[PDB]
Amino acid sequence: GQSLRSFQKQNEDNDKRQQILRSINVNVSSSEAETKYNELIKEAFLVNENGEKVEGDAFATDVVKAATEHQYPVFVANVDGQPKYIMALHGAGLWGPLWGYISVDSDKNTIYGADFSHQGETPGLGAEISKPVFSNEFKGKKIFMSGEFKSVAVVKPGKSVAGQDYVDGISGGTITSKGVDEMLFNSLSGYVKFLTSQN
Repeated sequence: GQSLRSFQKQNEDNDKRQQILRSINVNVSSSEAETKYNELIKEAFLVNENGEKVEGDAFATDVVKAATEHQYPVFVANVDGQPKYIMALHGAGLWGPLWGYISVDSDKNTIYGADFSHQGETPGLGAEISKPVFSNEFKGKKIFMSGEFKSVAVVKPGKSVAGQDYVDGISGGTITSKGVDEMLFNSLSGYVKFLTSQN
């Protein structure tokens, strides 16, 4: 029959599929994730720091492993005939690693959706990054300001930054919130040449 490790892997893969799907505003259960993913995600490739496609299975490759080797996975969804570009995030929180996915519209700038995950952040505090009240704020924000890469800031609740898009962080979760801000900037930096590639 199916091996134990195959079943464990399928569960892990479906969890990853769910995360990627949530970044394009699709919320399905584990048992629905493979079909739903295949209905939407039509290209999946690694890019290097120069925005060039490089060999490797984008879905199978560990994001931290890819980033240390200066490789970055791009998943391209076909939503109503138009591409959404989904990028992988990795970083650090208060008590352990953070990761996530963020998608942009066909302009390679405007955020379409986002999903954030963590290993051991605290319920009600840093763990709140995994909730829609946090991630929904990224929708419509831009990574580039008139051509200049800035990423999206995470500010103390109720505050603002002039000249850069921003969202509120988590009350009582400032180190985790900062970790998300840094994760976005550092992770998206790898994708900049792909995002700015232009005919």
